Amino acid sequence: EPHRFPPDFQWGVATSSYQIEGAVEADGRSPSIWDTFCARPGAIADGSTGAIANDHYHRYREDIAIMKQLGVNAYRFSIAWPRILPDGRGRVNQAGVDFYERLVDSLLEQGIEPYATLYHWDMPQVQHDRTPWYDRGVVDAFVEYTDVITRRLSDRVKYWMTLNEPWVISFLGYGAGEHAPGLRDKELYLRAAHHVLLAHGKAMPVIRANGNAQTKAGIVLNLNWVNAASDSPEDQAAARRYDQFFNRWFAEPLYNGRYPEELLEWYGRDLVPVQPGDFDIITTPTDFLAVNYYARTTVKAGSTDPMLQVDFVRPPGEYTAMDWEVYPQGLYNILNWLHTDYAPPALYVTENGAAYDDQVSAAGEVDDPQRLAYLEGHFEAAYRAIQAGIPLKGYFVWSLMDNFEWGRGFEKRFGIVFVDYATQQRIIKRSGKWFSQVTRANGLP
Amino acid sequence: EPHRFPPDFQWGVATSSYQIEGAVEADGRSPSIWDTFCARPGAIADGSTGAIANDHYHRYREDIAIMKQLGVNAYRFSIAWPRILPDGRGRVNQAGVDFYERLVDSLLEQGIEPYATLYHWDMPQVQHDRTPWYDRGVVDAFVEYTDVITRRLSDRVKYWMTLNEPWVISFLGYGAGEHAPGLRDKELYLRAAHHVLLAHGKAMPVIRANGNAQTKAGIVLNLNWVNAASDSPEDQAAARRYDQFFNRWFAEPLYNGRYPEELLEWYGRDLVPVQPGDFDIITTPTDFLAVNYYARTTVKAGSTDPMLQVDFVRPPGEYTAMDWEVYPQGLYNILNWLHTDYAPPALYVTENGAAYDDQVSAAGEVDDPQRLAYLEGHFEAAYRAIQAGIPLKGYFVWSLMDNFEWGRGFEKRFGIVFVDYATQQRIIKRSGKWFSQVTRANGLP
Ligand code: NI
Ligand code: NI
Ligand code: NI
Ligand code: NI
Repeated sequence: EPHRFPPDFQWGVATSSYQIEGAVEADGRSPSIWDTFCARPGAIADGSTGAIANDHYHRYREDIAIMKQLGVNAYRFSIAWPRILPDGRGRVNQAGVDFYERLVDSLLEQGIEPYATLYHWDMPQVQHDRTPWYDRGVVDAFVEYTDVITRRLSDRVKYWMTLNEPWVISFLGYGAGEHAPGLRDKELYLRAAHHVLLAHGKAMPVIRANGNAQTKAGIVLNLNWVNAASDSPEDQAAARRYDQFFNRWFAEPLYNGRYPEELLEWYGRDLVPVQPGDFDIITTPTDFLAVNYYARTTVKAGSTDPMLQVDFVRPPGEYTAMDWEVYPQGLYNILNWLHTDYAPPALYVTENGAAYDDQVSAAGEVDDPQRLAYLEGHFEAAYRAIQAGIPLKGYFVWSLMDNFEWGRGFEKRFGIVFVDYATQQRIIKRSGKWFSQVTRANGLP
Repeated sequence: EPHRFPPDFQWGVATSSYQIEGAVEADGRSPSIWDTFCARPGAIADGSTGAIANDHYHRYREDIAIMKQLGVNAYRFSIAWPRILPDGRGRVNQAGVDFYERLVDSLLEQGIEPYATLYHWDMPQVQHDRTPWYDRGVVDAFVEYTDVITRRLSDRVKYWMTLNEPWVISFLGYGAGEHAPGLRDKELYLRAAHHVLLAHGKAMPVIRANGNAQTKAGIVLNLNWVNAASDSPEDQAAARRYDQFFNRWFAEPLYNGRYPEELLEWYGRDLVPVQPGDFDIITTPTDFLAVNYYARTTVKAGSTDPMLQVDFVRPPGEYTAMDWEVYPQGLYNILNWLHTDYAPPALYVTENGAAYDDQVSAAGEVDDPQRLAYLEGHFEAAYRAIQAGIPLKGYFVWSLMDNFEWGRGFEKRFGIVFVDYATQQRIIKRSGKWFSQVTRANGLP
């Protein structure tokens, strides 16, 4: 049954720098906000840090060989600002730039297209000391960083992502206190959210300028399918607020030059530090929109989250180890919504995947049928989306291998490749072996 | 017959270092956590900082002369750890030590007894980067600082206070995000609360050892009178939780070696990082208990404060510009409770005062009848406490002069002396002139 994807479809896997690289003091790297945050009691559920991680800084070539086994034609990673500009600004760290040159050279040598994320949450601590995301001066700082690295890599890297998951950077970082730098303030989150958008917009012309005609760039948004727990007006309203908060807070500014009004009013409109011309910057044209999709979230009115006055409900269904509902149809729905409402020239699924408890068998294999079924359903939903004329150009599985899952530490494994953290051994999981077939087939089954 | 106080009663005024000193970069001083926190948008209501304050670092002699006008025989101030040990630990900054030597010498020369607070919220930023209050290593850091300064000043300073308002340092700093360092987490607040108590206990033997037979030391607790909004069980329980949170959380450990059990259970007892021997340390005997009293707080069951599940009610009555209820009877009730329940050998009111909108009249005077009436009622309540056999030894008005009121900035004026921040001119207010008679009469006119 030829459920084949388009002939140039990009099949990849995704990682982020602090999640896999380790080697946190190597070669002039300065501490990121995450290096500092992991020190805080209760911040990381298993008490771990990203100090070693997958040790990908040293093991990249081996990982690239794994990718060859996987059959991917694309690889999404992030570049660590602390390696490039350890003082946050000013002097370029040659050694740091050199790592990414070696990585990109190795990828292209193996026929793997590099998709580079500029910012995936690891701002140098020294830069955050000067300009936290709630401080407008952060925009120029991120742009300087973008300029340095893009000038060095634009000859080899064609696809760039500006910032990964604005909602996470702003809300979790500054609103819920769950991610670095670990603050919890509604105003700080809204300021951070606005400045992330501004940084994305100011960065785009820089990327295009340091590139060539082939250069493509966009932002990466986390989106999930949102449902109301019931038909009650309070629940419909709760769902609508959460949807505006999670899914529309960035998309509407990016495409329509406005924040969702009802949520804006509810917050207090003056808390967003919009200045004249900001929306013109924010709406700067992009080549694509990248989407990170994981789950359906079902909402009712309540007090669990005091800021939005909502509670979360779990419909009967299948759940991952992250307590996230498995809802493959949600991916189709999100792609369709973006395509009908904003009409981006191209879409990419830059992240999709699942965490389940994995064990290594006596045979030395990792049998993960739940994760495989998860991936299968979502790939199917993406295939349906393409058949419906949605311009989905690629799909990147989160993640290549198990890694530091932020506040959950190393306890939640998202990889299609298992990592034994005692020895750094990599074992391709059953889902990974299956994926090796999908990529070569292009794709299902 | 006159309501005369005891013949040796200490009448004073109080300040803190960051609130009055200014000169934040002078003579080797490093940034405190408050210098950093003032940079945060929304942190300070009027957008101000403590960079200049009352410029007391330069103007201390002038201020001391004002104290003489006021007739005080005692002065409560705090010492800045950032001046003494700018690197947080290690090298003593002799210029910093020198300011406090000159301050104390000048005070004793005028017959004013110094009452010195070791920690009034200004940890050096560099030290906080190593040991925040939630990190147990903070205890030895504070003890080192205590040791250095007590050796230099113990020959002239007899009365020492270890830490000012544990509840503020831990809850406002780490639990509500309102004070530096601006974090909002239940676990972090409880760890901080416990470590402040431990710092107090470890500090006491150091202060005693560096001193002589005259040396007296204690902690300073903020306490307010708490009332339930009604007789409903939900309201009583809410009031109980708040009382335990605000008034008993520190006092019960200090005197009985335990935290209030019901609130402890409510929080989750594992969050307090109690280790063996800690309570033996926390209960180390003190010479006195210092009390900071301002208001009556009325509580009902509610979801406004989600951590305690309480709401606040304003009974019909008189309110200051801080929106705090004026209830002088509360002061007597608090003193009586401490005296009956814990029997401290001595008590001091280390802070009591009020903020009202002040204006300078055309005649160049500040007529503040509401602040005057506030002070009169509370002084009367203190007089009643002494007649009841409570061993109240002194009363310090907050504050000598208008100053940086933390999160409210300079907009809230607590002084009995007005400060025109445009010129640094000091105008003794009417309440201050009135107080000048109380001290000299040693009781209420
Ligand atoms: Ni079919
Ligand atoms: Ni009488
Ligand atoms: Ni000077
Ligand atoms: Ni511990």
